[PDB]
Parts: sequence; structure tokens; C-alpha cells
Amino acid sequence: NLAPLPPHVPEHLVFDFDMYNPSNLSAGVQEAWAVLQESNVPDLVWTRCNGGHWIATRGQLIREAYEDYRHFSSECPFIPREAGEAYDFIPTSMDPPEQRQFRALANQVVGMPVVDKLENRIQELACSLIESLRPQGQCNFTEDYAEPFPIRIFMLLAGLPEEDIPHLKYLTDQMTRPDGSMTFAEAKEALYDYLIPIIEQRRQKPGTDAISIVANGQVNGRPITSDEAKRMCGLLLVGGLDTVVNFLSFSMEFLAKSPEHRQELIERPERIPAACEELLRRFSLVADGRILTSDYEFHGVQLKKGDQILLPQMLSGLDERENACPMHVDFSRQKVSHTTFGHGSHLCLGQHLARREIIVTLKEWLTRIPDFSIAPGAQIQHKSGIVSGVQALPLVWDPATTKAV
Ligand code: HEM
Ligand SMILES: c1ccc(-c2cnc[nH]2)cc1
Repeated sequence: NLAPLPPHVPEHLVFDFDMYNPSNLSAGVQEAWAVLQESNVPDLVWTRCNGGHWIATRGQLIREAYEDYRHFSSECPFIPREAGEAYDFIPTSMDPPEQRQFRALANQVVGMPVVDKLENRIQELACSLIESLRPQGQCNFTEDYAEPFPIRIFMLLAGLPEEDIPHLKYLTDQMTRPDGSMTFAEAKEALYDYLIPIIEQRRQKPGTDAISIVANGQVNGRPITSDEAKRMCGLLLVGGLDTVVNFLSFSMEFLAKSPEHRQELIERPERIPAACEELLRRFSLVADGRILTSDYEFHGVQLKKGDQILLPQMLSGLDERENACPMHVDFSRQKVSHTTFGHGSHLCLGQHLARREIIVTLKEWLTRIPDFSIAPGAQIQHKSGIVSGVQALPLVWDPATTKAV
């Protein structure tokens, strides 16, 4: 389903990429997207899928568009338009300087200090889940660890019931990797039907959880409104539920195939941090974009006010002009260039949480289960969308090679 090419688009800039269903999906998600960086594809292309939009395919362009909020606005950050239109998440749907007050608050809830505080639970939960897995010789990493780990830590943080996971997780999946079962607005509304009664309660009777801190916070000297709180909380949910979850599966899938990488980390633990950056570069997974605020000429292409452009954060680090041998995971790269957690004013506030969770998972898993692989005859499937994922990850191992700690 291709939308008719608008007038201002040179037919030579057409490249019909479906961000919801790239062509080389079988090969892997990052590999499927990276077709945008072949010699045949211009730096800035137009796809007729998902109703027509620009895509910047290079690190240099993505970074620039990101920095440039004057021209490229977050007002409508999602493709398709209706999805970007229906989204009113804060601070994500706002530009500086408005953005800034809301961000400062969100930072209170997720920043460094909170991670430092939660660190012992993070470690506790990872050890406990792993130890629980170990003797079995087999899981579903996606369901058995990558889902529970990051999620139970978020629920804890936000003061929400474990019982709500199944429910929330579905709604969140609908937003980043729309199924067709429900539109974006419906998905947004139901998540919202959820939070509303909750924020009500925490404005009345405050706790120490994130929702309470958000719901009772100050923004530009006055108190945040219920609607504003609803809107920040929405973002927190998706970030909390949907990101690290998918990140871990790509990473683990990689580790399950690369014994030598496992070993390197086992013998030279001082490398964990450096490896974490490299996996963040290679298994980058977020693709969103911006809306043009006017007619503007970018890198020789004429953009019309109201044109949406996808600025795949995933693509910067997979670019050869930024990283030599981009598809190759190398723990000792002198410089790991990426924009995994974004660029410009919208840099991810929850990056600290995310890294802490990755490093723990690697350090702890490898410790107990140093030798593992993918189940013989399992075919791993990735999924594409705003945030990409792994469908299932069946792992197998000999319990006899594990070590209980
Ligand atoms: C490994 C996982 C993660 C990745 C790759 C990721 C990536 C991103 C990206 C690319 C952006 C900017 C989007 C834009 O510019 O449109 C962003 C923003 C955001 N992220 Fe993350 N994120 C992750 C995890 C998290 C977590 C765990 C949280 C906290 C619950 C979170 C909270 C946020 C917030 C609050 C913003 C908005 C910042 C602003 O608008 O000022 N993220 N993230
Ligand atoms: C949709 C909404 C939120 C996000 C996100 C921000 N940080 C992590 N995930 C990604 C897509």
C-alpha cells in the first residue's frame, strides 16, 4: 500500500521502506534497516509506505535534524501521522524551552540518584531469576527473564501491581509494534483509562513511588495538572515496559551465538562497560522522527512544512562513516559512536537505569551460566516498529556447566 508521491518529491529520492515490515526481516532487524545505507540509497529518501515520509539514513543527518528543533519538531514524532498526532506524551511531544521543565521533573523520578538507590534490588532480582533458571537447562529468555527483570523493577519503582503487567505490556506492544488489533488512539486511551484513577489517588494520598512524585510535582512554579501527569506517566510506562526488555533479547541472542564474546567478558570483566556501549551501538532499536515546522531546505532536499521525517536513532551507529565494520561487534573499539538513547534535547533520562540493568544482567548471567546456546531448530524472529523486538528466544544449556553463587 503505497501513497501517491506528493509534488515536491523528486522521484529519484523514492525508496519504499516499510518501517513496520522491512524486507530483509529474516536476516535480522538491524540488518533489514541497514539496507537504507547501501550505495544505491541517497542520504535522504522518501517512502510511500505508512502514508509518505522522509527518512534520513546517515548519522550526520540524524544528529543535525535532532539538534535542530526549530525546523524539526517533536509535536508529531511518530509515523504514521495519526499515531504521531494521537500521542501527547511529555516531554517527548514538546520542544525547548517548554520541554525543559517537564524533563527536570522526569529526571527526579528516573535519574542517577534513583538508580544508585535501587541498585541492590536490581542485583537482587537478577541473581534470583538467573539462579531460578540455571538448573532447568532451558528458558524462553524473552518471557523468562527479559520481560520480568526490567518490568518488575519498574513496577516497584512506580508502585504498581505485578498483576497489571500482562495488561499494560499488551497496550505498550500496541504502540511500538502495532498489531492491527487496535489503532494508536484506542491504545493510548486504554493506557490512559488505567492511569487516571491512579493519579487521582496519588494526588490525594501521596506515596514515594514515581507516579506520586510526578503527580505532585512543580513545573514552572505552579503545580502540574492531572492531564500533564497522565501524559508523563504514559511515557514512563512504555519506556519502562518496552525497551530494556527488547534490548536484552537482541543482546542475549548475540551472546548465545558468540562463545568468544562470552569468554572475553568472563576473563576481562573490566570490559563489561565497554561491551555494553558496543551492544547498544549494534543492537540499537528505536526509530522515531520529527515534523517540519516550515518549508526548509535540508542537505539540498526541499522539505515542505508538515512533512514528517523518520530519524532512525538505530541508524547512526550502524553507519560506516561513523563506525568501521558496523555489523561487527568489537569490544575494544577506540570509539563507539551511536545515538541509541537519542540526540539533542530529548536525550533519554532513563539511560542510567537501562545501562545498570544491562551490566547487571551480563555480569550475573555469565557468572552462573557461562556457556549456552540457542535451541537447535528454533528460528528467531525479530519484529520492526518504533521499537523493534525479538518474538521469542529459546536458550538451552547443560546444567552441569553452570555455577551456583
Ligand atoms: C535500552 C533502552 C532504551 C533506549 C534505547 C531508549 C531510547 C530513547 C530515545 C531514542 C529517546 C528519545 C526519543 C525522541 O527523541 O523522540 C528516549 C527518550 C526518553 N526515554 Fe528512553 N530509552 C530506553 C529506556 C528507557 C527507560 C528504561 C526509561 C525510564 C522509564 C526511559 C525514559 C525516557 C524518557 C523519560 C524520555 C524522554 C526524554 C525527553 O523527552 O526529554 N527510557 N529514550
Ligand atoms: C514510544 C514511546 C516511548 C519510547 C521510549 C523512550 N524511552 C524509551 N522508550 C519509545 C517509543
